[PDB]
Parts: sequence; structure tokens; C-alpha cells
Amino acid sequence: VHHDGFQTVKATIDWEHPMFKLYEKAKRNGKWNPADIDFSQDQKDFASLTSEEKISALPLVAGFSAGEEAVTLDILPMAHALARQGRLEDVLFLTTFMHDEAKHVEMFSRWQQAVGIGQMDLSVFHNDHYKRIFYEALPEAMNRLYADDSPEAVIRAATVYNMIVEGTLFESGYYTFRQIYKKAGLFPGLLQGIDYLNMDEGRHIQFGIYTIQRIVNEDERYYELFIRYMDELWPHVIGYVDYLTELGKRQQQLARTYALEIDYDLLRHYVIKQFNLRKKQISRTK
Amino acid sequence: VHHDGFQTVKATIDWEHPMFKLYEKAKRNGKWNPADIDFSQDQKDFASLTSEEKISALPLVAGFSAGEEAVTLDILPMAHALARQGRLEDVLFLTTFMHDEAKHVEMFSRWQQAVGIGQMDLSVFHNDHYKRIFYEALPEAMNRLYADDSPEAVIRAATVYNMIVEGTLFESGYYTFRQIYKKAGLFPGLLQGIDYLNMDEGRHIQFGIYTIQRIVNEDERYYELFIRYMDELWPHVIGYVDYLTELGKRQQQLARTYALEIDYDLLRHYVIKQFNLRKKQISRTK
Ligand SMILES: [Fe+2]
Ligand SMILES: [Fe+2]
Ligand SMILES: [Fe+2]
Ligand SMILES: [Fe+2]
Ligand SMILES: [Mn+2]
Ligand SMILES: [Mn+2]
Repeated sequence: VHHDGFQTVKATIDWEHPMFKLYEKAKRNGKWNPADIDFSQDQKDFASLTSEEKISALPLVAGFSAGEEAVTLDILPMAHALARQGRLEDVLFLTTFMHDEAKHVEMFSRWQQAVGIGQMDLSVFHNDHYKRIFYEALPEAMNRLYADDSPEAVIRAATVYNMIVEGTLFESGYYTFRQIYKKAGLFPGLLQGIDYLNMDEGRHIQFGIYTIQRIVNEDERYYELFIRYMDELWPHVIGYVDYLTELGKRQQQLARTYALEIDYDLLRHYVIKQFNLRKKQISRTK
Repeated sequence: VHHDGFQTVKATIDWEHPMFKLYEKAKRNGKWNPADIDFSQDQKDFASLTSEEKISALPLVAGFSAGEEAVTLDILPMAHALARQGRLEDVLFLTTFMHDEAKHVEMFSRWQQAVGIGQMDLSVFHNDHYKRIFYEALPEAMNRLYADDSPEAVIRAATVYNMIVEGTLFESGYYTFRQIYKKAGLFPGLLQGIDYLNMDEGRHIQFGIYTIQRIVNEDERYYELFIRYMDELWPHVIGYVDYLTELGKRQQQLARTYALEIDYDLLRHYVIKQFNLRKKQISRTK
């Protein structure tokens, strides 16, 4: 449907808008290029691994590649909904969000190619709970926005996308990967990639917090909605975590070899901790 | 609706895809930031102008600010349609397309703020023909893709967006602005902005050419469709050009003052020339 007018012809960008300020930061700090990462050492490292050390790494890489791909694709409806509501600064910021995700998908896919598992189908490490979140709930909640951009639909989208997928699962997965492979001294290029990624994702969660909070601010009721959508997903979050935990426990060599005490009961608590932490960034009134 | 799987878990990005290669170039050459442009001289220049020299510049700025805003918003459905068709490399490239446009809107809006016309409503320089293209035909053709992503709907979208708006009108408008204000020595910051912009837009047109050509390649019939949608818009293109021409002719001082022979009959022929040129980049068979 038509345009009514244009904000930058009638007025200007709102230079003080919190999302314009996040946009300015995204440009300043968003310069990294996955094509510049030297993966030659990751290649040698992965080859040097035994065939069962090799698979120890792959479940997490399978959850991330798919994860980054899904969120690259599934942010588009948010951008549309907010655009149609006239929230131009939000939209400007979301262009950097989307391009960041594109680079995240790119980065993992380059790592897979370079270490020589590009031809390998990693779908086999997505259990039913992973599919529920990434193959199903994430795209259902975002796509809904094309026909329903009610406060309730926008809170639920930002909750599933930003608070659970990015704010709980990805955050914990970055922590985990660094806890394990940084201590072993493995996969320097990938870890460099993860670090850049982790920095981008700091902005992304700030958009979700801003979005959920500005809706909650209109009406307290929406707070209980937020808490509820969080608790609804939790079973699928921990059920993916158990599945991974249980995979990694039946492969103990890399932990033995590189001699790393993978405290699964410490990772598990980080997930639990991230989740509660996200709840605390939304207040019933603010 | 659900995801079936993920290309970067089953396989990798198609590193040889023409849109992945355009994505890589966009990252390398897409580093400019409008926030870094020094507009202090543009401010002094605009103040130094007489009040009727001042308005000589504004119609074109009004067509561009709105123009950049519209295309920032109206590329989203293309990204969605291609995403839903599984064209991941296209989508990656389109993240850079969208962010480029965000910066284009940003750049003009900064120029308006800096020269002190930010509070001025420039909508008054959008005649009926401009509205037909930008307020109406552009968003109708893009949004259609949400419900109809037939070859025919995708060709028409790329034609209106990339071949007419960007490939004909914007291209000509950049040429014009540089023909006039570069020769006068005015508005150095804006021209710097326009130059960066013109470089980004080289990639954008290559996506539209790629998109139209890959559809035409399936079936010659679509070529006549392409030519026809081009010819349908032309009246609105030249009717905006006459309106501008006719504005600039009833303001002759800046042309007198800065002593520039604004050959309107040379600009007019550039528009005609860009248009035919775009037709020639699509072949009935290739
Ligand atoms: Fe993210
Ligand atoms: Fe289960
Ligand atoms: Fe463009
Ligand atoms: Fe007319
Ligand atoms: Mn990401
Ligand atoms: Mn542009």
C-alpha cells in the first residue's frame, strides 16, 4: 500500500532516537569481514584430530550455522512491521542487524569449508527440541508480524528471537565454545570469528530489550506476557542443552586429550543464568 | 511457515554464485559512513546563497531524500521473496543493498540538517508524476511480492525499483547535480556523499540486471514484459523531468550567478539515454 509522505522530506531523522544511536555504533564497530579470517591453522588443527575428537566439535557448529542462517532470514518480518509503523530509526538500525547476521552465517560456512566438512550434512545434530525452536517457533513468531503487528505479536517475536535464541542460546554457546577450545588452543580463526560475532550480538540484544521494554511501558499486562513466553520456550532450551550434554559425555576423548574438564554442570548453569538475566532486563515499569 | 533445512548445515554457501561475489565486493567497497562527511562548507555555501538561489537546489534534494527513504523501505519484500525461494546468496547480498540505502537516506538527511532546512517541508516539490512513481507504483510493485512471487511479479518489481527509479531517475539525478554544483564549486560535502552513493548504486543495478536476466533466460516472453513495464513508466519519468526543468527555468539566478549554462536539453537527453541504456542490458536471450 502507498506512502503517506517521507520523514526526511517533512523533517529529519530523529538524531536522538536510541535506535539511531545504536545504528551509529553498528557502523563504527561493524567493520569486520569474515573473508579476512585466516583459517589455515583451523584446517591443520581439525585434521590433527582423531576421528572421534573431530565429531566432538561438530554438534555445536551444526547448531550455530543453522542458527545464524535462521536469524538472517527471520529478522526480515520485524524490519517490515516496524517500517510499516513509521519507525524509521529502527529500520536503519535493523539494516545493520541483518547484515551482521549475514556475516555470521558466512563465517561459520567458511570455517566448515576450510576444515573440510563442507560436504558433510550436519543436520543430524539437530534434535527435536532444536527443531522446535529454530525450524518452527522462530519462523512462526516472526512471520506472524506480516499479518499481525499487535504489541503482543511484537513482544513474542522479540522474545523468541532476541531473548531466547540470541540472548540465551547463542550467548551460552559462545561462552561454551570459548571455554573449551580457547583452553585447548584450538581453532584460532573460528574463535576470532566468534569474538567479532559476540560483539555484534551485544547490539542485537539491546534492540530486543528496547523493543520489549517500549511495549511493556504502555501496559504492565505485557510484562506477564513476556515472562510467560520466556517460560514456554525454556523446556526446548534445556532439552537441547541435555541432548548436547549427553552427546559430549559419550565423547570424552577431546576432553581427555586436550585434558579440559568440560564442567557440563557449569555450562548448564550458565544457560540457566543467561535466561534469568534476560528476564531481569525487562522491568514491569520503566 | 517452517524451515525445511539449512544450506550451511547440509552444504555451504555457493561461493561462486554471482550474488555472493557481489556481496564480497559490497563489503570491501561499502565502508563509507555519512557521519564522517564534513558539511561545514555546505552550511556556509547555502547561507551565502540568495533566497531564490537557495530554492534552486531544493527540488532535487526533495526528490532524493524521499527517493532514498522509499527504496530503503521498499527493498524488504524483495529480500523476503528471494529468501523464501531459498536464494541465500541473493539474500546475503541484499543485506548490503539495504544498509547502503539506509546510509543514503542518512546522508541527505544530514545535509538538510546541516544547511538549516531540516525544519522545512520539502514535500511541496513532489508533483503528481513523482508521487505516481515513488508514493504509489514503487511500493505497489514491491509489496506484491509478499503474495505473488511469480517470474512476472519479480521482473516488474526489479524493473520499477532497479531499472527505472535507481537506473534511470537516480542515475540521471546524480549526473545533473554534479554537472551543476561541481562546476559552481558548491556543496563539497554533499557531492562527496553523492560520489559514494553513486558507487554503491553500481552494485544495486547489477542485482536488478542479474535478477531480470535470470528470469528472461527461462522464457523469451518475459523480455517483452520487461520492455513493456519500462515503457509504461516512462511518461511519469519524463513528466517529473519536465516539472523539474520547468521549475529550474523559472529560477535562473544561480545559473546566472554561478554562470553555469544548465543545458536542460542535455540533462533531458541523459534521462532518455539512461532509459534506453537500461533496456540494452537485458537481452531476449542470454
Ligand atoms: Fe543477532
Ligand atoms: Fe525431550
Ligand atoms: Fe540503490
Ligand atoms: Fe503531467
Ligand atoms: Mn548472529
Ligand atoms: Mn540509494
